[PDB]
Amino acid sequence: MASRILLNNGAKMPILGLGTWKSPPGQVTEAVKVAIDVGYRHIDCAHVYQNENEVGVAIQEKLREQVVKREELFIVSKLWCTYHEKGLVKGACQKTLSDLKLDYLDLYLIHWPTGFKPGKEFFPLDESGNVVPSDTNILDTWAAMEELVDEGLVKAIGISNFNHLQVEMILNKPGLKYKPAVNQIECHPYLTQEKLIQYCQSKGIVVTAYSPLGSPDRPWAKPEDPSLLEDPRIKAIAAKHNKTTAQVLIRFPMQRNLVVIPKSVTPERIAENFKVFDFELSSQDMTTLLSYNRNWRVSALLSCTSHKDYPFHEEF
Ligand SMILES: NC(=O)c1ccc[n+]([C@@H]2O[C@H](COP(=O)([O-])OP(=O)(O)OC[C@H]3O[C@@H](n4cnc5c(N)ncnc54)[C@H](OP(=O)(O)O)[C@@H]3O)[C@@H](O)[C@H]2O)c1
Repeated sequence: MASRILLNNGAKMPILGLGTWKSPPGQVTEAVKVAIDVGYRHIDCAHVYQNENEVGVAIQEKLREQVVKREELFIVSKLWCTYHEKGLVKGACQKTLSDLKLDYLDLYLIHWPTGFKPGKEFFPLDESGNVVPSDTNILDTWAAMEELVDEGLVKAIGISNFNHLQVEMILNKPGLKYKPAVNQIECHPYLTQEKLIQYCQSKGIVVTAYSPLGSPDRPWAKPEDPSLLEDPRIKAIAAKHNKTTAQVLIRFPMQRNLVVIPKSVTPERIAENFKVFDFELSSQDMTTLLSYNRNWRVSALLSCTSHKDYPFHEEF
């Protein structure tokens, strides 16, 4: 198991990163410091997580302590939906760079394919509860992202929550300058993503698996929802390998040549989640975990099902 994967920009990306969505501002600085101490070299961030300043403080402390050099870190962030207008993309990136206290990002993603009306509200809604769209499209927003690479603000650009038709639109864009490096998508045993992974990997696009533990802290969880960490079938596979259910869920995508970004703010779990290079799931284990697929998404952007660019009407 190589600890990094080669991107189509020539850079290497660590296959394990720390997620930061729902990491409260007062706890994320310690989380990132512990992660870097433990050995994490990849942090997944976003403007919309409202904690990038605190992530920046942690990275800076570790650079000053000389625990790591900047070139050893792989820092990812994402353009929020209210900044898809071509003229707003650079300013949004630079706000992220300022909060993170960085000269550049290793990777900058279009967070969702759906552009929203600009403003301070992250989700500008109509009276029916549906998001108010912006007059934007995927290709124009991509062109603006490419300019960030040209000016050296980011080393790579990619996408998140794009379906294969949306990826294909970018790959076929007239005058394309940079292919997406990464498509970051929800992926775990209940949403195995076989067709989209096959597609992306066939095009040389690296897939990052988000919510690998099933996002048990998501604010909208309902009692009827299935729970990966509580699934006795996955607990049994963990028992067999003398590992935790979380460790099995992290190793699973690694063996599919995916990058994976489990989130924690608990120091003990941050350390536990990194101890996944000392075992291997069997061929049968992988087939078994894949068989648990039930097309179940924790992250379905339900306020946007009538948006022109809603990604999840398509099969994949
Ligand atoms: N591109 C996108 O649209 C998108 C969408 C969703 C997520 N993401 C990214 O992917 C990351 C991961 O997804 P996620 O945050 O939804 O959820 P996740 O990583 O699947 O699960 C996080 C939850 O699991 C708990 N946990 C972590 N390690 C554990 C362990 N070893 N044992 C027991 N519980 C454990 C955490 O608790 P504590 O933190 O309290 O320890 C938290 O409640 C995000 O943080 C974000 O960076 C991106």
